[PDB]
Amino acid sequence: DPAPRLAGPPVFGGPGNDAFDLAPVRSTGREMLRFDFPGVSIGAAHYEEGPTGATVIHIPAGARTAVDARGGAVGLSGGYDFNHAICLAGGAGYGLEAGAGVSKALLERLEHRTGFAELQLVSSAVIYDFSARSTAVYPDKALGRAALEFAVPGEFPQGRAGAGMSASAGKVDWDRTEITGQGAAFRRLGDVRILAVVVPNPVGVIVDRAGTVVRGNYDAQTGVRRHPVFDYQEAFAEQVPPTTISAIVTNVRMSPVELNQFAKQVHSSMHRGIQPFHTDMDGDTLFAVTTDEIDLPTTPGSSRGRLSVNATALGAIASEVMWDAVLEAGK
Amino acid sequence: DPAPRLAGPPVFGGPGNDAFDLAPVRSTGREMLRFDFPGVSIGAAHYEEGPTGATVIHIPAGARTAVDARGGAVGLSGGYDFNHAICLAGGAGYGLEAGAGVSKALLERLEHRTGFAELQLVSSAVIYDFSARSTAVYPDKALGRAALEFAVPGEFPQGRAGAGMSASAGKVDWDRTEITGQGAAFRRLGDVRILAVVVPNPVGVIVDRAGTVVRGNYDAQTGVRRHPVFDYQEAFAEQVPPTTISAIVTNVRMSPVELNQFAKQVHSSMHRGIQPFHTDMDGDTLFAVTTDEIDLPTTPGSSRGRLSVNATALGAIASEVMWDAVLEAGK
Amino acid sequence: VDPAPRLAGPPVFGGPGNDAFDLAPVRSTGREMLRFDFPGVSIGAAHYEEGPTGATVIHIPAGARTAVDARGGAVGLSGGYDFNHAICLAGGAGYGLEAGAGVSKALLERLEHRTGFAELQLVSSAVIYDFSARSTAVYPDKALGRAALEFAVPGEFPQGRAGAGMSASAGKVDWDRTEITGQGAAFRRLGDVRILAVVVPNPVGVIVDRAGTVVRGNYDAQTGVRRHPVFDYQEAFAEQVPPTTISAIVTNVRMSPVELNQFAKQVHSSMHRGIQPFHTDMDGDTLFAVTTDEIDLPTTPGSSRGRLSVNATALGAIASEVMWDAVLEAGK
Amino acid sequence: VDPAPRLAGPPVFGGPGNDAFDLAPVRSTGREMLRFDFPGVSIGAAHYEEGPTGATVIHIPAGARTAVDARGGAVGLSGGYDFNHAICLAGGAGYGLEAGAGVSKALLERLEHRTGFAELQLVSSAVIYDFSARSTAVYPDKALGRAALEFAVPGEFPQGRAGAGMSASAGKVDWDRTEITGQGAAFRRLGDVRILAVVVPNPVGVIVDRAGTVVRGNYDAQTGVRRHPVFDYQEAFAEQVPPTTISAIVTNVRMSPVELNQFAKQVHSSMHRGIQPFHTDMDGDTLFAVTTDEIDLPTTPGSSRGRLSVNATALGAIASEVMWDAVLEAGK
Repeated sequence: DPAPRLAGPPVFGGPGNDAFDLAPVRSTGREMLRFDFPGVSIGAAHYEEGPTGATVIHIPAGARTAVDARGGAVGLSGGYDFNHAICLAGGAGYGLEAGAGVSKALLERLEHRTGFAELQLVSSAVIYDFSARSTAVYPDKALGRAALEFAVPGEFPQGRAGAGMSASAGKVDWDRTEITGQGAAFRRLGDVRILAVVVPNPVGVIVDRAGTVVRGNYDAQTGVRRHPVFDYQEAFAEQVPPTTISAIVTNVRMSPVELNQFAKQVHSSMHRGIQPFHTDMDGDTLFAVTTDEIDLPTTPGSSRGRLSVNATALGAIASEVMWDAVLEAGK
Repeated sequence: DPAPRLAGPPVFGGPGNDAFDLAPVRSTGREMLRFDFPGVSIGAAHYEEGPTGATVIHIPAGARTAVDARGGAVGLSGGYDFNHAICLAGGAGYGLEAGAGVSKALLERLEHRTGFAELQLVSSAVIYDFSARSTAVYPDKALGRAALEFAVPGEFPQGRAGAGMSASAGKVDWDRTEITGQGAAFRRLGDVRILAVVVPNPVGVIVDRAGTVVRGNYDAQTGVRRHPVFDYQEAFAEQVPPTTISAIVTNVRMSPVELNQFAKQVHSSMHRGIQPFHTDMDGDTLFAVTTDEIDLPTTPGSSRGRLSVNATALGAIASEVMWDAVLEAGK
Repeated sequence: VDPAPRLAGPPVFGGPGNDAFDLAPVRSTGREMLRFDFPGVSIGAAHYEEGPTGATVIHIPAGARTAVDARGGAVGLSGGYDFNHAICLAGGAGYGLEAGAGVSKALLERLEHRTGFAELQLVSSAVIYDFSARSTAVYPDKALGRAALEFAVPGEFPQGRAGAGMSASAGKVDWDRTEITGQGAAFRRLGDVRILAVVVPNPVGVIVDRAGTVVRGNYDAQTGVRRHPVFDYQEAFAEQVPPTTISAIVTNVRMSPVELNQFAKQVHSSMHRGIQPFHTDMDGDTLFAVTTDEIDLPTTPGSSRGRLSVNATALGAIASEVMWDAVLEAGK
Repeated sequence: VDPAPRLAGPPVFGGPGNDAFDLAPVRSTGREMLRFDFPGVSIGAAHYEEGPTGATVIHIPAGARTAVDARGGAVGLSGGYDFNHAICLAGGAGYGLEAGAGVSKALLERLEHRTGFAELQLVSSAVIYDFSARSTAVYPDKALGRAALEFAVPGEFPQGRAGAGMSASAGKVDWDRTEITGQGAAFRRLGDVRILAVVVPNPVGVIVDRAGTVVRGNYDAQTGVRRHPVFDYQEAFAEQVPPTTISAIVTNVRMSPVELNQFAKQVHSSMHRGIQPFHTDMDGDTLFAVTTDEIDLPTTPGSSRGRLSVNATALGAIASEVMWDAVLEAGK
């Protein structure tokens, strides 16, 4: 399948933010996805000195959100039920600082108004990306501000860009871990729009629709990637005894209850493309965001079935958009 | 692939429990799985008049449990963190009564002692199985008692047995829904034992490791099963605008936190074999149970990797046992 | 005058079970009947004298949106649905969840055994452990839940030793100081806003009045008075470490699922005023907040008494007082 | 004598922001210093006079197991980790979560920028909305969190208008009746058992003493007294419907994750005694329960004061009293 991108051995010892004169770089990745979703903008910035970065989804009007912080090792700030931005970043818990840069910028744009109903709400989540490089540089307040300032409608930089700079997969053993990236995908169906954004830094591996392992757990001794379960099961036989952060953004009106269950459904669906997933070693966090523009019909019928047009249906479609995004990240 | 088992059109109008002289039947299914797991017994009973039934996992010593009630339409009783039995049943919420039959029987065996530390704890979960038949008979207290009385070590009746009598899959449209069953699978690795039991009554369909839809959403007009997303996406393009209950039982000691995250991981993994899953229309509930007999090593290394022997590893292995069980249920 | 003691006495933790008796449900009348005006809500309470133990059922045939706040560490809950035709509160620990099955079956029969989704009859049940307060193993069974439903009437509630409250008790630092409580209810109408509180306090803690006086539980027969448990706990630590309550709040005010859920949490927390300690590992405290969705609040929350005075929080504060009154009726 | 009023005054909801000022952190001293003996725990409090607003940091360099009970409807939380090297409490609403980033960065520097898993420095942060209580938009920023950490010392806590409590306020039925609170702490030692409570009450509700008297918040300048909010709420309903608190409890007693989580819930609920209403939709109430894992309780829970007297519930009841004392210090 694809050529290996082995991350290589941990190097710990390296310089931190203050050691450098750090210039934000607008991330372009390997290619740009273009899409049509008015009211949603995306910016991505990185420090070459990491390499590490942040990716910001800006919805200036604000949008209702559900968070499904399903992993065992989550790094989350805010996790609000209504957001003006979502900030995804490297740097482990230190990278939550990037969201502060976004928040301050939005406060300035609001002319420092502070009424309850005009608080600018930014939710942030992070990946641990320090094993995939040899510095301690992290996404700081300045980098989050830059990613917001770089945000534009209808573009997403695929691959090694923003939060995906140093994302990696397949962590049974660090000698077999491979660099991933970030990914996005978009579908429009009638008036319905669905955007998926993902930064897969899994303990598990990326798996395609045929069941092929396409990124992570690559053994240079064999030239082949293995599903982790094969390693795990042999490890048990031998010895006993002897994070992915993501967002799904849509324009379909969903109640708080529908939106929450939609988040759970889409998030669980990602165990198709990332295996294992939702593990104690992962901090998997999905944000489900709706711009509340399009009604679903009051009854769920169509020529395709009596129960074919509802939030579960939307969840199933969004799950496919998200798998496409995961595969873009691993490409 | 497999021959269709279409459930056929809803028939509502039918007789309930009191209309019959109801005799419990010991369920044998299509075949018996045999396995070696001392301290775990399984019983299954049904009423032919439904057809509907209950399946009971009895662990007389009691075992630590985590519950992951992830679906939007859950029918759960007890949901305790320590159980002497798990009762899975048809009959929608009415079938929770079967667990009372189990509980009373266990109280009688305890000679009606009622100290806090000898309370007999039964957690129960249910599927809605009324659309797959033409009666209102449900698993009652007598049926739960019978399933417990029928419990034996090391046997599980596959297929149309116990709670699986009238389980069905693929509910975009009732004309395409197919009867499933219940299923189990077992693996032993070194001293580690993992038993998976499942009663798939999903809105979604059963999918095999190649990605083939093997049960549910069968169209008699074409002779072919479809993944629901194909129906959903065309329904949206047209109109906008114009439950699985399961248990994983193991003998590996896990702390409450490990056991809870293990439950979440294994449950999410089932979105590989059941698609969609964890939907608002489903009451998906997984019980993760440990008999707390075997330690994992204090450090997680083996020849297969530095991070290869831990609870996440066990979760990945258990996820495969569960997929095997789902495929047995759909066979 | 301090209330007279109602010590439960020393627990044996067992005795004869249900089938040792020819169990006839008794309609519970308690010590007094509360009467109130809330069409669409009926309450029935039944007991077995042979326990003594019982069940109390709230029946809302329209069905009503519900939030559950299962806050305690030792909860016994069935269903816990976000929409219910009945709530069943019972003794008998986990065994007493069976009473709810009796309610469910009876409701299925009233529905002529129809089983379409819209027709499924939804009963949520919660239990207290009441076996220390008596010397039998009798529990609320399917027949007792059915009886409690059949006895249900609008506008009445039997206070005291009635239904689920038959063998409820408080103050469990030591069983020698535990006292029988009861069940309790209170009701307020503000114009057409209606709030009903029902409670079955079986706390590890004690019942406390609005002055901060301990009024039920932790009665020391050697002193003739009730102290707050914390006095015992702090003395215990100095010595040895040297150097359930089930409840419902029912209202007719429309609240969204989000509002109703937070209203449940607020009202439930408020009960740590009248029950102390509360929400402990030893307790299975469960509150059901139910709205019959009859009355909207104004779109904006202002009044002469303030800019933020008419909203679900406000309703929660009022409901919290109704619930404290119900707790005090249970302890009376 | 009833306490003198400390009305916050009418809110403008905006003003100059951080960069309009040359902001120098000030070490907060408050009205009084609490002194106590708990090695391994340091507290620092810093403010900007230009807000006025501040941050209070609890630093536990060993790291400590933590349970978070984010019970309010309007929570502002970062991290919420089950193991923490620091807890940062701040004003500035969601913007003030930035102070925790300053703590985290400073701790990374102390660790010589090591980034192995075992070395990750974990800071959980929570905030109050304190913008109604002043006419600026200044918030606790990265520099202020750093300063609060640098000012942290063992065995001291500045009571009153200090750190996160600079512009905390209570009683928000109407802003004309809202009063400045402060932050508060209390400490108890029972032998070698140690319990520290820290609280920053910014409630929608009011502070209530052990007699049931409202002592801070909802002061009506037309009457000269404070009433419980429920009086306003019930009058508001009759008229118009005609027919955050952030806190930490730190102990040295070993509790398992399950015990510690239920202990957090218990102690948090107990605060509805001293803050009423509490846990409302309008509030972002968040409690951190932290154990330094130094002392085991006995294996069995007996003492002369009862068979169930020495356990995590008992500790929770004692800790609940320490926390009420801290709330009253904040309101004093």
